[PDB]
Amino acid sequence: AFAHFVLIHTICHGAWIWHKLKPLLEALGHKVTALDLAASGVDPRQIEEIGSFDEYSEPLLTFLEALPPGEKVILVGESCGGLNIAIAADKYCEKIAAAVFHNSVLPDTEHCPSYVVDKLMEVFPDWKDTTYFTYTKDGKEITGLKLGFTLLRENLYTLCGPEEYELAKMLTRKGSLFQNILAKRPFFTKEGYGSIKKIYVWTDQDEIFLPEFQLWQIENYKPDKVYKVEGGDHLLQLTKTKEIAEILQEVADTYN
Amino acid sequence: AFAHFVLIHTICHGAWIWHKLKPLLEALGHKVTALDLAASGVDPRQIEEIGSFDEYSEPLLTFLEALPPGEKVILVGESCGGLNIAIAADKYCEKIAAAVFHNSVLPDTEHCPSYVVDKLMEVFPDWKDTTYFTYTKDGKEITGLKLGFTLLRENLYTLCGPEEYELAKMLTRKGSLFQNILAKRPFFTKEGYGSIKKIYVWTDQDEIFLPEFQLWQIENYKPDKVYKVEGGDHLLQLTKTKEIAEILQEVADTYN
Repeated sequence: AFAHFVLIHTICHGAWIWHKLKPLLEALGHKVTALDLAASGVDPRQIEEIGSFDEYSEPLLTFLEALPPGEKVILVGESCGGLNIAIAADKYCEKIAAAVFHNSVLPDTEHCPSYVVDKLMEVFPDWKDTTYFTYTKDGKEITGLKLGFTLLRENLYTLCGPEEYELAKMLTRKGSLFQNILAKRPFFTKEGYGSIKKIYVWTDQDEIFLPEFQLWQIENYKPDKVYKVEGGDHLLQLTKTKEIAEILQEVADTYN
Repeated sequence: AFAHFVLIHTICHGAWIWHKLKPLLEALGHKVTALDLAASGVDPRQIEEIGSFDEYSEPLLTFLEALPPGEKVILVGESCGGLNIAIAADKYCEKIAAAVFHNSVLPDTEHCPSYVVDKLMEVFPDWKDTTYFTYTKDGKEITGLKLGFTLLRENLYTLCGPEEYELAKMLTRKGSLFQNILAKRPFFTKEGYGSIKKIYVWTDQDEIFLPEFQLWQIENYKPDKVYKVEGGDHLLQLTKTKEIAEILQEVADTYN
């Protein structure tokens, strides 16, 4: 079967991280949308203009809003992308056929929206050469960050080719986790985000979203289907594109 | 010998078009800078804010200005990049060891700054699915354009892989030739832009900067050294990276 995949990137990144997966998925007959979230990729906004994960999630929300009644899509988020998914699912669940998590965070409904973000910081406390800053928005102080080049090379693009790593050093922009804001945000609902089929995809070779964390996430919130890719790194859509596409196909054939 | 290469991209593009060449050049021991010109790549400005090719060229100019006395670089421009080179050469020639033109426009000093741009439009009049618009800046009406996806696929990324073409559809932004502005701009000087060693690199397989035009350019303004790559397409830094790097090395060994 054919499906409409909406590929959601993580912070400090853009749609470009899907430059390989997108064409391959279409080569399978699928409709693929790769969105740029606020102040990400070639989006004209700057991070200082964003005041929350919800605002940051704007593009995805508007994309969904524009879908004609009856059309369902499959959201695919990577790393911090799972949060964008939960935010949208609580506003457009009828439109989501399923949601795939690609080495991503898996929020739940029993805890605050920052729960898994906080846990990640516990397992991966040292972001190496990453630098931070602070700006103010809507009376809240936000911690902005720009991913360190060494961190990218060693923990994110570990097994990626130099030509791919190069793109990261030329395209990654200032971003934010909006962690303190998430802490005060309303819990994701069980009726919306809770009702959607969730497929968790990961590799125990991820140098940042370490096994302890990802395994911790599966036990905390039991996914509907778990797929464990063998090998690769954090960026499986680059190091294991073919495999990922194989799974997405299986998902398209299972959920609609 | 080792050199500091400053890779200049063409309009509607960004530094990302050098994501392959850059790392390879360093693998050779060279210092490589890949700049994002105004409203290009992840530059925060929008084209409507730019009013001329000179403003558009800002980043390059500032990069040169920041070089400490005695440091020389080799400018490498592609396609419309040659214009950015002439603009800088008339302001920092002492700092330029040489300038390589990569399937680029070759401005001269006997004609107006738009001369070769106008000639290109004669040889390549149909930009297919490219769309245009107009905005006003400093009392001048400027014709903006966004490169058509078919044009990119068929004439620019002809032999490039789908994964590379994908990047273009996700990264190319609104741009402009500033052609009408160039027409009224002062002629490039013979003392500055004229004095610099110019190396012209091209392939007769370029589907947009056709042979008739490129050959026309070499006869019009005799380059110091001509290199004809066999095969590939317009984007030789993607289709013939290794070769290009071989030439750049030879250039670094010849000019300083």
